[PDB]
Amino acid sequence: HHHHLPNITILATGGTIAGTGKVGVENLVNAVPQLKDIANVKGEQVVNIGSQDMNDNVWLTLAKKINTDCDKTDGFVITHGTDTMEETAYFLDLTVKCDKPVVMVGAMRPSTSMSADGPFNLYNAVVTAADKASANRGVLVVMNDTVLDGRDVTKTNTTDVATFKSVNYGPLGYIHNGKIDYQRTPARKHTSDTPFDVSKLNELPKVGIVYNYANASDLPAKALVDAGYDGIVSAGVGNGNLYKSVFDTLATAAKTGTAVVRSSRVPTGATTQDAEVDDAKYGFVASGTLNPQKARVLLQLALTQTKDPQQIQQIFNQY
Amino acid sequence: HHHHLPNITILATGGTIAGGGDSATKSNYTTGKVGVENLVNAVPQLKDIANVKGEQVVNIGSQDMNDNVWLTLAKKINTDCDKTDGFVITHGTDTMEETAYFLDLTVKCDKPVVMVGAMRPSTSMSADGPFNLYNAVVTAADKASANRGVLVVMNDTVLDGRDVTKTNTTDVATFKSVNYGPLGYIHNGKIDYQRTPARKHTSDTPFDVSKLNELPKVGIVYNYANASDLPAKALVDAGYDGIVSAGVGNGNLYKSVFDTLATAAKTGTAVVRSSRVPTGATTQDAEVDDAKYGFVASGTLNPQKARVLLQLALTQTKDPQQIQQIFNQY
Amino acid sequence: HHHHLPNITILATGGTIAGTGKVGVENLVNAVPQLKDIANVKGEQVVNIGSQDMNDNVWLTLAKKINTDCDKTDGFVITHGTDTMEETAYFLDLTVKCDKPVVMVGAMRPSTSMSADGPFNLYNAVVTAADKASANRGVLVVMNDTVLDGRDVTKTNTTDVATFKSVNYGPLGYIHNGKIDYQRTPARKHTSDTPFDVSKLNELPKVGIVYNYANASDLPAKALVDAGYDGIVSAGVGNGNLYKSVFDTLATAAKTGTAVVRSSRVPTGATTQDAEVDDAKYGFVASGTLNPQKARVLLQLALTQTKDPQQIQQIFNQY
Amino acid sequence: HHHHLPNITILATGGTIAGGGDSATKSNYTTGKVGVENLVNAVPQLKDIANVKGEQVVNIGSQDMNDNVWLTLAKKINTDCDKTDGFVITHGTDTMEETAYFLDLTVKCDKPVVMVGAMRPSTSMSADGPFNLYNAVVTAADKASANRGVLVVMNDTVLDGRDVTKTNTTDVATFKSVNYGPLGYIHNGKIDYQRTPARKHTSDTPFDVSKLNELPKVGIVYNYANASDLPAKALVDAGYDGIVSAGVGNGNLYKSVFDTLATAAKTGTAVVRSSRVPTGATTQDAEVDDAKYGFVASGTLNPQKARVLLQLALTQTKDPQQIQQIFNQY
Ligand SMILES: N[C@@H](CC(=O)O)C(=O)O
Ligand SMILES: N[C@@H](CC(=O)O)C(=O)O
Ligand SMILES: N[C@@H](CC(=O)O)C(=O)O
Ligand SMILES: N[C@@H](CC(=O)O)C(=O)O
Repeated sequence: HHHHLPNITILATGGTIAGTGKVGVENLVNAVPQLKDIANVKGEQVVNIGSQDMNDNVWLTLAKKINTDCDKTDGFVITHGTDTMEETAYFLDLTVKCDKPVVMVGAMRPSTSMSADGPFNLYNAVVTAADKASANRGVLVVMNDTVLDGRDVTKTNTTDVATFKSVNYGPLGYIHNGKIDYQRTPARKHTSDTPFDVSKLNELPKVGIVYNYANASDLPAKALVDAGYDGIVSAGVGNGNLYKSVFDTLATAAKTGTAVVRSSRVPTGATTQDAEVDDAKYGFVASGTLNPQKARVLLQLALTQTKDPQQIQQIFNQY
Repeated sequence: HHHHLPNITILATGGTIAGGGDSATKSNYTTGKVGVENLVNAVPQLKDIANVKGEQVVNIGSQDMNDNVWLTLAKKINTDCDKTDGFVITHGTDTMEETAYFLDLTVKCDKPVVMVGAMRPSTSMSADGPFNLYNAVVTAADKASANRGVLVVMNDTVLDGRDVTKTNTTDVATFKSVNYGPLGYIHNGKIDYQRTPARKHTSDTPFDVSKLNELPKVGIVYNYANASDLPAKALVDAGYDGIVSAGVGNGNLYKSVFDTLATAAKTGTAVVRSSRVPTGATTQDAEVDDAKYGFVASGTLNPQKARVLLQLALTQTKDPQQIQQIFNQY
Repeated sequence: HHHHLPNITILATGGTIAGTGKVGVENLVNAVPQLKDIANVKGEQVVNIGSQDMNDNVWLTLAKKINTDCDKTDGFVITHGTDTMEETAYFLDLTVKCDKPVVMVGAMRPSTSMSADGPFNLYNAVVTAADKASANRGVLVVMNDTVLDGRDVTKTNTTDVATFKSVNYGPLGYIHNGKIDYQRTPARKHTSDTPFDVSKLNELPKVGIVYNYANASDLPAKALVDAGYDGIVSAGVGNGNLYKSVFDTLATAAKTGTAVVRSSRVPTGATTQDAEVDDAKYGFVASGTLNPQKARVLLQLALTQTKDPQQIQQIFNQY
Repeated sequence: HHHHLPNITILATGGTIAGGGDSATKSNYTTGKVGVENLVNAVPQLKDIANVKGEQVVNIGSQDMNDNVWLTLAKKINTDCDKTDGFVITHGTDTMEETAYFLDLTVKCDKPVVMVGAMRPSTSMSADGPFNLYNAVVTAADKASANRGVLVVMNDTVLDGRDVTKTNTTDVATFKSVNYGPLGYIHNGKIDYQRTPARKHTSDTPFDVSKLNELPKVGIVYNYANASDLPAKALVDAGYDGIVSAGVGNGNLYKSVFDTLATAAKTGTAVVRSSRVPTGATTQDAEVDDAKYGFVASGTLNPQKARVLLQLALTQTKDPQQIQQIFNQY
């Protein structure tokens, strides 16, 4: 018998954890020599960008690489910027078909700063990826000693190391002394339980986001309609409500080939049916607890399958 | 000596507080439907605490709030300040945080101005509106409420108009001052105030809307992965005075949005970096060199709040350094 | 065919929802005539008390009554004071063997007050008890349009209608328009998956709680030891830490027949092993995310099975 | 003209900030082990911002904090006020909220007094202590910090000593002012203060500990279902000066605890109702008739904080009406 440690692959994309997006994956790994106590780590550099410039091409690269490399490794850690980690995490949650752990991690302070968070965050992300109990929970985010599901996780504060929270349904488990006590798992369908298959796609449907506020301009929504966008997500006020002129434009869009999802600029809670807006009349879809950027992720993937608003609403009710 | 109650004026604007549906249990309803009289008569205890007069200013959902209603309200409060002891504004919850900050910067009346709404319509089981209205009147009637700026009173809490925001789509407890906390809590019709806002408000600002017929055009663009530049270009093509960016993280911009706004700022469009992230400041001295591009950092002002201050800044100046000073003081 | 509504039993115990503990169950039910749209409701008055005077005898009555009456009804709602609802809920979570919904509800404002919360809270508690998806999730608390598990739920604010929160792991689902979208279920073992069986017990082991703070007196802990308590839970400072003189007394207690659990006065997070206290040396048990009052519930039930600290720690790791 | 840095004195008391373990990754450690010099030298940037002098007052876990250390610290700060520009107190996190409020009521020095600790030991990977100490020194050096009472600086946040509390057992972000919010946030070594505490602190209180050798004996009892009266009776039998009840909900007491404390209050023991509930006030005019029993309602003071004010109240008075007035003003 020989004691064996799991093989973990780090897929590096950039971020302040490498600051954004300057230091290579080898350098990050070598800065945390205690990783050798818990895993055999191999690093690959996918891209080296600020996540404020994350895009559809990188999402598709990452999903295809994890799906292709699933059988070569025991788990994955993705180093990423914090700004759009919540978007990438949910894209991968819906398109990764590997049910081995896939864990995303970043840092709110650069590697050079006093009390930098990145080293311990990376250690705990590898702990999570190495834990057999992490499998079959979907794509995870590990930040500030917490395991968060890719669907609900969001950046709640501009600078706090403790910014990442699952604001509607809470975390899956807490990490202490290199161990996780998992008390929850996401009930929405993820990974191999979704129909989304991006293995042959080179691009995704065009989906844009418009913001609502007092005296809102309809010019952004008209610009997306004039460009023939596939979908528009509204960052509505309150329970997904729309300023009158935005409502007029989106009502046109939904009857003229553009899928419309009502989400909310409000940071917690669902955008529901059965409140002030008759979604069925207008052909709109209610986003539930998906915030605008997350609702975009699912609307792009829905539009790979269907343009029918009723079928899109059912997708928004299952994933 | 005889006890006299304060005179409180209710300026009604609509909202779910004035909403109705056909069932106490079904969620479906129409906002901004019931008049101010019906609201007042649903709270018979109000006569214990004030002499209430109701005026219907408009009756709309606050999803359709607009600059004209803002100007009407500021001018009415500043005109009528000497006729009453305090004001309550019944309003929708969806943009209450915007109206409250606009009034906090433009009201010159030293008397309490309190905004209130309801997350459940007037027809619903356990409707929140009646007690919210009672507590708003308590707050407007309390002499300790004066000189604290425009207030929002929701769920037994007195919140400053600058920091207060709607945090949850459905919860009666939605309104929170997420960066600096509430000013006071209300129990049994009494307030223990432990805080007051330090940023300049009301008669300490230079903003005077008494003779304005309209406000500068300021739009908001969202940032996210693969963000389109088409919204930003549409506001620039229309000659907008200002654009507020709902940035990712600490006010960061997707590169194609950054490019459009950098070009606009060079032509004289005012550009404020705010954040889609619901708490925390958009700072200077992070990843964007504001001075180089002619941008302004919003600090703790979220995108819709930063729009309010940017519109008022543009009544005074187009210079980015002067607008940043405004964003550091109000 | 005939459309049939579920049979729901309301077991009334008191509370402000009946204000505390003055109005009878019939009166509460008749104040919400819309209950007839969703259930056939029958009410029984178990006791009529302020939950600040909740006690072991009422817990045992309730567990035996639900276990006995399980086959007569489709679901249970328990009307209760808010002050110790979190304790009763977790006791029932560990001792109820009915896997039909068991839902606890209260009110923060009395029935007579402006904008009283009780009516809609009771409506939503019956919605929850009538929903087939509520089964097999353990004992639930329904407050402020939210379904909360009995283990994690706690009262977070002295007066707020929104006081009840599952502060470590979040809620199970949100209620809108008489429907629940459940996204979570508790992983700790509950109800028919626990060994605790109170069917023949007339009393529970004596377990008391001591508080830690600067310059803490050891007199409370000595008083419980001198009375021969079966167990003591410490409301420790920080990560379950003990003031020196309290530590001295509890170290004695644990070697002299008294089970000692370290919990925390801190409102969120676990009291862990492997920090400053060598639990194994002293024979102490770490409470994890169980706050002092919840740790008391599980320590009483553990002491029905075992007095061995290692077996008590395993119970604290599974339930 | 030449730039001069402020003189800041670090009074070290121990804590996890001074803790050590034998591994950077294992959780096991010992508190209050490393001396103040080693802490200062772990933050080489401190010379950019202050002239730092360290004094080791004690080296203990704050789980073993006590009245003697409180009196030492208050007397030392009040004696040494003219020798320095500001103070930082390195301390354990577990009872930092208690020490901070005691100093907030007894320090008469008008200069900044800032408390700081660390949730991870000095030996741990990504230890929080170094940047926390840097930010504490920033806060103590900032002239805008003065006259705000005793402060706690943790996780880039400036918190008032009255409202601040430890909310989480393990998280670096644990310290929050859960009722009224923080005073300011720290970014790039700068603070934007937007709040100051209204309750009277420091030179505005009557509490003078300059000649005290000890403090009144005040104990804390917990309430829960089937609560034993044995803890309350043990403090009464020992002749305690005061007892604080960690009540259920809005300061309610299990009947047998209520009975013991009602009898004690009649003999002259001071009794404060607080709450085990982590946010919100323990109010008057709820289910307990305080006036009838001779009890005092703690308001937003949690049990350990209410103990601090009760000990100091008992240095001035034993009258329950005067103690309630103290609980309404400080
Ligand atoms: N802008 C950086 C921020 C971070 O990683 O903390 C990024 O998202 O790449
Ligand atoms: N849409 C409504 C929502 C509410 O008031 O709660 C409004 O803002 O007018
Ligand atoms: N003291 C009451 C409080 C409430 O129910 O809100 C009780 O627990 O019975
Ligand atoms: N027990 C330690 C915990 C810490 O400082 O974080 C102390 O309070 O001294």
